[PDB]
Amino acid sequence: MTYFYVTDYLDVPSNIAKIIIGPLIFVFLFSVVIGSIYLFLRKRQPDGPLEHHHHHH
Repeated sequence: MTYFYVTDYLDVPSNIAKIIIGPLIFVFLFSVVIGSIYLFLRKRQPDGPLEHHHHHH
């Protein structure tokens, strides 16, 4: 009755569909955080070496 296992190699349950997209859902959650977080990333201008480097005033 080992054939069962041998047949498991020729069958991909929906579990692969959750293990396939699931991993991405994680990446999407990471991007979503950096997104709302990015907002605060604009609450500080690049006071790098000397300012100016512009034209208008």
